[PDB]
Amino acid sequence: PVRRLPFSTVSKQDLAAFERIVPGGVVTDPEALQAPNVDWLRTLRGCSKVLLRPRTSEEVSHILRHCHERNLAVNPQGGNTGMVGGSVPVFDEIILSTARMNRVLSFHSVSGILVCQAGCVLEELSRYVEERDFIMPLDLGAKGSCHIGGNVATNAGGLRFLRYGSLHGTVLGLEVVLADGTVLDCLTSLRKDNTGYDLKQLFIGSEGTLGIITTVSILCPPKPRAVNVAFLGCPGFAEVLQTFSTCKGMLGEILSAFEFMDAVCMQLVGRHLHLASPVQESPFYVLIETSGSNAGHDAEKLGHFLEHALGSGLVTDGTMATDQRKVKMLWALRERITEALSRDGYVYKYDLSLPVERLYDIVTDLRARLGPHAKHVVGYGHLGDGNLHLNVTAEAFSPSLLAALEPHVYEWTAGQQGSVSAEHGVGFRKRDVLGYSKPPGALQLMQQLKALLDPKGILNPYKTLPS
Amino acid sequence: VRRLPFSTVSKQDLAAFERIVPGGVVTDPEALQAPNVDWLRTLRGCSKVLLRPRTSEEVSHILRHCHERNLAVNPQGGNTGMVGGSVPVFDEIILSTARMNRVLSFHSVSGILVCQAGCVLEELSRYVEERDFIMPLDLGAKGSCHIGGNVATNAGGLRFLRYGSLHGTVLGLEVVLADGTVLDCLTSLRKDNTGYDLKQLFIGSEGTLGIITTVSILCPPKPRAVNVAFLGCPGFAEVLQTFSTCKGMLGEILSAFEFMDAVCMQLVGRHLHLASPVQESPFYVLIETSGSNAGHDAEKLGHFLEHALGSGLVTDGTMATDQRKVKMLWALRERITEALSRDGYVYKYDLSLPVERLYDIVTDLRARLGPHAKHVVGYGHLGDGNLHLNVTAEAFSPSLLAALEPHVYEWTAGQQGSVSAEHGVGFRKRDVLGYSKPPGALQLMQQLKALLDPKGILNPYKTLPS
Ligand SMILES: Cc1cc2nc3c(=O)[nH]c(=O)nc-3n(C[C@H](O)[C@H](O)[C@H](O)COP(=O)(O)OP(=O)(O)OC[C@H]3O[C@@H](n4cnc5c(N)ncnc54)[C@H](O)[C@@H]3O)c2cc1C
Ligand SMILES: Cc1cc2nc3c(=O)[nH]c(=O)nc-3n(C[C@H](O)[C@H](O)[C@H](O)COP(=O)(O)OP(=O)(O)OC[C@H]3O[C@@H](n4cnc5c(N)ncnc54)[C@H](O)[C@@H]3O)c2cc1C
Ligand SMILES: O=C(O)CCC(=O)C(=O)O
Ligand SMILES: O=C(O)CCC(=O)C(=O)O
Ligand SMILES: [Zn+2]
Ligand SMILES: [Zn+2]
Repeated sequence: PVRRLPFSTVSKQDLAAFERIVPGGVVTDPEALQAPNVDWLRTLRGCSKVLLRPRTSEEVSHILRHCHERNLAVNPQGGNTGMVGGSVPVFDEIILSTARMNRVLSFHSVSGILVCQAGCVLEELSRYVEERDFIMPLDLGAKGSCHIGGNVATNAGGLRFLRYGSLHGTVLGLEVVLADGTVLDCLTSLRKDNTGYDLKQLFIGSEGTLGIITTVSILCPPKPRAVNVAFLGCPGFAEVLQTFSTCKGMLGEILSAFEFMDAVCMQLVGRHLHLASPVQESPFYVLIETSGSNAGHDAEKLGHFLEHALGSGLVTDGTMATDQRKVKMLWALRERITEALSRDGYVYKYDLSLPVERLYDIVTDLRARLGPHAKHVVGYGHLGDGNLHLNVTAEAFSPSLLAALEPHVYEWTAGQQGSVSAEHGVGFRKRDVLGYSKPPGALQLMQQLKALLDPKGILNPYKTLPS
Repeated sequence: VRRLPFSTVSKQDLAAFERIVPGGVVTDPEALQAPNVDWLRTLRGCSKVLLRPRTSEEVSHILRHCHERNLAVNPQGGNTGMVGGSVPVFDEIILSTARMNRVLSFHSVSGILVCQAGCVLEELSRYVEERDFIMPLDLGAKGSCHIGGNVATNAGGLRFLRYGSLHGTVLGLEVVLADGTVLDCLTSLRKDNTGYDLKQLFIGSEGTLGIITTVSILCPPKPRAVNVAFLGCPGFAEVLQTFSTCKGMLGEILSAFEFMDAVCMQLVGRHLHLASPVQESPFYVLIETSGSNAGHDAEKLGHFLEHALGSGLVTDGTMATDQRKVKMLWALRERITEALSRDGYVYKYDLSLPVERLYDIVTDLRARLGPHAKHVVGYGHLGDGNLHLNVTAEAFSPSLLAALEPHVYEWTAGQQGSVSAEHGVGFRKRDVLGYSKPPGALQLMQQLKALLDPKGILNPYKTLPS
């Protein structure tokens, strides 16, 4: 296994220092530390003995200043919805939670620029801006728990990426506390600014190994006047791909989401969350969302799209909704697959970028390679972006299944020149599989960046660079 | 201001470069004149060596030699940069991407383009448009600028409102570092969270951290319908309401919103002989839309125009969908920078400001500088909060400089604005970044420069403070 690096340990004097620095924000009770020590999948557990909950950036600066002088390792944590073990300690790293850094600083109702603390919950930010007729540029099934700071640190993708793009584009600025407690102010709430190096980009997707994000400035799209959702059954993956092509050709700029899921996903969502399918049983399903300025025009585009899709046999059955309640009901069938999977058993999880034409091949392969040893194998996700969520469920973890899955899935993916972690990131789980997607010189430059910014390595050790 | 202690090019260095890039060592003094002068013709280097590599390996071997020999290197693209970043100050070797102009691949379904850094933007637009795709950026310099230069400066431009930043649209980069090390970040995937997004360091790094040799970029689909409305507005308040209504009524099809003042129109007419298509107005707005259903777009433009004329926001307007008339209208905006440089000496500021007060500095400068300036103009990417502010005089005046600076930079800082929205920093603005960046940021920038290029051979005297 992995060996604990020679960091110091938390003393009573350290506890008293933290009580001085964040009054009422020091949690030491072992039973209270249980939950923050366990990851979302419940397959990794740390042994942290202290949780710190600052309210302000200055408090984070002072905490890290102390940890730097004392050589104490720190595990930043947001919503703890991460999928790659990055969010919980390996040994006894201090858990630094942003839960109480949850204030909105400002919102400009013309530019649509939001500035808020890192621990603001995504769904809550959505409620805040939507009250003002804007939306967040990203959305994901974790919205109820994930923090904007976590989203920036992981460079989260999600359900509207196809329309609004990367956080590398929509984040306008960051305030970041470095490992020695230096406050880096890159919080330029401006749409455009070419005044030197774009330092904030370094912290988007860096997963807390280069600094702790404390404040975010983000560009919020305007709220669409008209939202439509279509939910369609396709008789094969080829028809899914042609449905995508036709969808881009006929809906065009109003397209805001394209998601697929297979028959097994639908069966599991029905079985564990009791959500009935609104279309005839099909081997594949597709959820399409549109967002636009003119209801009538979007309706015409969608109507012609559906007529043509059903006409050429790409879709066997379909349903449409504009009512907010029904739209949300349709979205639940896609959003809650991940929950249903973790209720089905032990989950082997893979998050892959592949050539869209070959996105589902691995699922067929694994269904054949694995026998009755897999309880289920599923594929679903952000097909428009080339992103497959591959999952295998079983009654319990097994070394034999792991040996069948790995390195086979990663070698297949490298064979397709794909990404072994499209959006979820690296963290603890994937730190040793980056060679399938990144050349050695890049990994070395990443290590040099880490050495520059955190020479003591107190921020999220054992992640998210190779050993 | 003062030359750093770099080596000098010897005869043996020339023979080495001839070995590395045979045919690509230009030493003719008359041939070196043009690459030593920046686009504005206000900076002039004294470089005696231009190298024109063809491949990434040639670049790698050149920089390896320059690192061992401590020779300064000035990367150069199309030489359309505006901040003196693209030409030597003293005797840096000019490394041109002019011959690195091949397309390597283009996926006709995903729209992913892989090309060498020296491909000219216009030529790439032609290439991908023949295949029903477009570049995610466009600028008035399209005819000369290289994709490598666009990435190195993080160019914004005329369709930024729709497709956004190169920070979002660039998918991969091959970069050659100061010691010759080839950094491969040339992925062609839309989504890849396998470590740090290293390529981001080089977008906007202006050749001080590495030389971009290959670009992978996501091309948007080519629109079925492009419309342009060129409108005359009777004041800036009405410009702002035209913008607000435009967003409410056009929405997702909007691909451009540019503005210009009256003096700009007069200067393009006077110096470029381009006639106005609408009545004389104090302000002009160019709106472009791009969509997949030409009839829906046309209906949206109709309702928008009818309401804008009806509510008095616009006085006179012309619309165009024919490609020729679209290009005619676009020329009135695209060529303002050229018309300005033909009016005399140009004091050029490129600011990000709150949109609601984007033009206030123009009126302030017109009152502050009475008859001592020839013209003060404001135009540019209003949708993105970016004002191009220019003052022309028949000749440069130290008086007029003292009136403009630091005043303009102080006003911008008072608005928490950017003193270089688009064009970057280069040589001209290296010592005015404090108006937009705090000292800790600039310090970290210097630490990254020191990590990636400890000898400082890549683009000295730029683009960090002295
Ligand atoms: C049901 C479900 C659906 C999901 N859907 C998606 C999806 O569509 N797309 C997608 O990309 N991901 C998705 N995810 C995973 C995604 O990574 C998380 O939902 C989210 O991005 C992490 O936010 P968090 O606040 O929970 O971060 P955490 O799990 O708390 O932490 C994530 C990582 O960032 C670090 N970190 C946390 N806060 C900070 C900070 N302030 N500064 C610096 N580093 C910090 C942590 O150390 C850790 O390494 C999903 C997860 C679930 C459970
Ligand atoms: C008429 C006109 C209109 C313009 N409009 C706009 C506009 O709308 N928006 C906008 O943002 N800019 C605009 N610009 C300026 C813009 O910054 C440049 O035109 C553009 O970025 C391309 O630069 P280039 O190819 O000429 O590079 P160069 O000028 O040759 O170089 C620019 C800088 O980048 C460096 N560099 C160049 N190539 C490389 C490389 N391969 N690797 C590393 N470093 C490199 C150089 O050292 C220098 O510092 C305009 C310019 C003109 C003349
Ligand atoms: O279930 C998974 O593999 C991850 C969840 C996710 O990213 C999604 O639901 O889109
Ligand atoms: O004229 C200027 O200030 C620069 C050119 C430019 O970026 C523009 O024409 O949009
Ligand atoms: Zn996902
Ligand atoms: Zn411009």
